Amino acid sequence: QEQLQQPGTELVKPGASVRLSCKTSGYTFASYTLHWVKQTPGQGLDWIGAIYPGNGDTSYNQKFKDKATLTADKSSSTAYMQLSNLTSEDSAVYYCARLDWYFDLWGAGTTVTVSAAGSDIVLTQSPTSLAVSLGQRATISCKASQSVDYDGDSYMNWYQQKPGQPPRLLIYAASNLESGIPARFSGSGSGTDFTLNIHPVEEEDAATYYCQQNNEDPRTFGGGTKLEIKLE
Ligand SMILES: [Cl-]
Ligand SMILES: [Cl-]
Ligand SMILES: [Cl-]
Ligand SMILES: [Cl-]
Ligand code: NA
Ligand code: NA
Repeated sequence: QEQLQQPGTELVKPGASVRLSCKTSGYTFASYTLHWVKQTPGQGLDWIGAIYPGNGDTSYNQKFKDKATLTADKSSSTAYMQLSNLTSEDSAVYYCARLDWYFDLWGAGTTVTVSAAGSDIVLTQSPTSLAVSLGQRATISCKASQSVDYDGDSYMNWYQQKPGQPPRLLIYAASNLESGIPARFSGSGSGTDFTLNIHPVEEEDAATYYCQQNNEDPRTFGGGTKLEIKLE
């Protein structure tokens, strides 16, 4: 099976560098772009950059151009990201992933803990947390600052991250269920306004939900909505 394997944690000092690894297996490493993504509680997910392992070509989010360096080692099928000049602002989980919906695949993420005791499209999710009782409906809005449509298709996806699990694709192009996603999920919307619906909610559905656009570079994500079960 296709896997992207990342170390669990790195505990590091301010001002150091750290090298994160993403060991791939189960597919031809050289032939598919890999992306790196930063997650924090308050900013949700942030696209760092991408590398094509076949030739080593990279693209970076302007905001991470000085912070991140992406490389690839074809001999070990491993991609690497170095974070330089670490500060408290770099404490976060970092994932490697294939982000195009049709190739969706995520690593489990490396927690980097920086420890010293002493015109982009914006996506807004609403609500940012909610508790719903078993059997009831959850409805989550994602609104974009500009249109994410092209040729009648919406370049927006929803991701789910269940507790302790990697993120996964839930719905692609606004309204299509990814393979293996249960029918209780549905997605609607176009243009700037999108909605995820889940009904009837089950215990397995407790997770954080993120929307994402990939109409324009850089790809951007909403800040996340955490859904819990409201215990009766
Ligand atoms: Cl670049
Ligand atoms: Cl809200
Ligand atoms: Cl179902
Ligand atoms: Cl948000
Ligand atoms: Na390989
Ligand atoms: Na609102």
